[PDB]
Amino acid sequence: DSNVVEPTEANGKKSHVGPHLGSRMRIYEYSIEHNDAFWAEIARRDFYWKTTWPDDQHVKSYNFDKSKGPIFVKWFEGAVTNVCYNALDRHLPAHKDRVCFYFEGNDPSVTEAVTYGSMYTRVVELANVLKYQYGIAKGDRVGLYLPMIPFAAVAMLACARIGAVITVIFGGFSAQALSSRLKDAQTKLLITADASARGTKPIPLKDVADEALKECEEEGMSIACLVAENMSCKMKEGRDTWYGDALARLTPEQHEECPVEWMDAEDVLFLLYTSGSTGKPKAIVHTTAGYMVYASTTFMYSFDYHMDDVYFCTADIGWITGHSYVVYGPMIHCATSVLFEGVPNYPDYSRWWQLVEKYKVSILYTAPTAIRSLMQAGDDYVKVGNRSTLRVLGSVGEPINVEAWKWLRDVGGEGHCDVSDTWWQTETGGHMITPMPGCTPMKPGSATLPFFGVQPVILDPMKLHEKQGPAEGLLAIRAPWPGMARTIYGDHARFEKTYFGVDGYYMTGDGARRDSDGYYWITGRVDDVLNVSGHRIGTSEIEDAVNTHPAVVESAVVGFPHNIKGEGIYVFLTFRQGTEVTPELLAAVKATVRKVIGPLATPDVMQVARVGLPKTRSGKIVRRILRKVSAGQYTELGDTSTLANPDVVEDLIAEHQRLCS
Ligand SMILES: Nc1ncnc2c1ncn2[C@@H]1O[C@H](COP(=O)(O)O)[C@@H](O)[C@H]1O
Ligand SMILES: [Cl-]
Repeated sequence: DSNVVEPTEANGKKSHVGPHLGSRMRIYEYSIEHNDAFWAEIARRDFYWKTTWPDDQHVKSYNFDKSKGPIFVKWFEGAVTNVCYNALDRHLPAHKDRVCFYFEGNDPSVTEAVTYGSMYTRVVELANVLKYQYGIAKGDRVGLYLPMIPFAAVAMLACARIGAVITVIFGGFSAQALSSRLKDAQTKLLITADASARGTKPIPLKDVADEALKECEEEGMSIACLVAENMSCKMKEGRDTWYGDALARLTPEQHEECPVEWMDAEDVLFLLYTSGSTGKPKAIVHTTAGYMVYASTTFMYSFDYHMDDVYFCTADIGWITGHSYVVYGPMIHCATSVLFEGVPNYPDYSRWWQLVEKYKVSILYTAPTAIRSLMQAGDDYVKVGNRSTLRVLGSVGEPINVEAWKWLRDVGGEGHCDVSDTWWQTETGGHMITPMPGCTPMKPGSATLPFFGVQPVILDPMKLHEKQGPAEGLLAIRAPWPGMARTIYGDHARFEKTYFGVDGYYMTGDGARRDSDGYYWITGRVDDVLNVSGHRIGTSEIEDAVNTHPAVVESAVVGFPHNIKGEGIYVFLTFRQGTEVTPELLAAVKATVRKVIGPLATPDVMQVARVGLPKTRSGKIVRRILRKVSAGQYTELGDTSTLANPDVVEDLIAEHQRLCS
């Protein structure tokens, strides 16, 4: 069609796959019909195994059909490996002088080029601190509450080295949100830093961790804390240790060697707390062999990473993108990457382009919310940067519309880049539907074709049968892939209910359209999870937080279209009778949400429902009406006949118009 953008000739010549779509389709066909042999060949070619699996013809066992028994997936059972060894040791000594991370702080005077050789030293030191000073054993859980600094990667890899299970808590979560994750994961140890900075905003980390640890102790836990020096904290005697002091306890040889814990294929690698449609965030569990292979193989092909490329992903390790596509995937393929602690607008909106030109970045993986913010700020901030080295631009985490896609390619990338809009989720471990540079014609707004080994389908929402050819409906995956999450920590029943409700399929929770070229167009979540600036958050978590303010009776949270964030957070709420409502009181309710969850959950609009929320006669809030009001779609309010209090509708519209929103 006329909306197709051809891959660049240069990227076709460079591609690991080939210069034409036929090259990709040749491998894809093999990856489906010889699925086991394909993954066995990739696994053997691209990774170190202490022990290999016994049969190339049979590297997966699984059940996707609840009627036949428990849902499960296993990949490479019988194999033995280690993620840290594949990310680091095996690249030495050959690549000891290769830069692993070009680190830059929020402050542009803070920089460091960290080689693979230096990463090895840093990781063996920390691994020995964990083993010998903290007694961290295989399978123990370790919480990370860290900024995007080299130590964050060191910490993830040291835990992998000794077979500990990490759970990374995004540094923007509050103390209450951190404490909840440490309690649910039963962490023995929290690794944090003194502090960070984001633009002009100080980011307390250890001071926040102090309140989280106090809450955990009141609950009967005992959690030690190791604190990296990044930027004078109150350190609790016996509980808290500065990393410099822990390092001083090491013997000389503990700076040089640390034994690798050789892991079985299905040993747990990390727990990542993720918001769902109902209830509190649940920990998605990823194991070792399948996830290692999948994250790294998607990194290689979706970005066409070669050794002469320099890579920059703008995502935080607190989310799956930073796990798969900042630390694990890139280092396993010996990438040279940019590691950036700061924000795109500090000191000003040229900052990311200054990084691109300084480090000769050729592959940039970022998010549509960031792109849309750069678009609003003006093209002069981009055009002062030399972007000649860019050849691949990637987008993750939300739909991108045609205007932002075109701006990314033709302004940001000067019209000499391919764009990889990658669709995937925390639960899928790595990319699932994505272009590949040089071989895949792009349609702006489409994720295009499935990754090797991936079989998506479109299910009819009513019959729940597959639809063939051009079709719209529920996006599902009909067969296993190595990167799939294996369970929800402590709740396999919820895992089966949420993702395997239709026998034979992994259900994504997204809607999608497949077109006549087999390209997929993801249309968004079909449940009650919001996508706020790329971050998924459940409406009921925000509602509960709002309801903890003592003046609040009732609240309902819905998403609404937002020209930068994609989806904003809209709060309808009612206060107790006789409350005097001021900008300050609404500010206090907002601050309560930021105390309970964190700034990522800040309401964008708070509308006071003078007469109450629209409810049925059984007392259930009719959220459909609230979604339509918050979006300004007054003609599509829908049925009011089931409301017990139909008189509230007029006020809700009039207020919304007043706020505008
Ligand atoms: N490329 C994309 N296009 C559209 N939506 C996306 C894309 N990538 C991720 N998403 C959305 O983000 C969700 C995954 O969020 P997360 O688990 O944080 O990665 C998906 O279920 C989609 O709703
Ligand atoms: Cl859920």
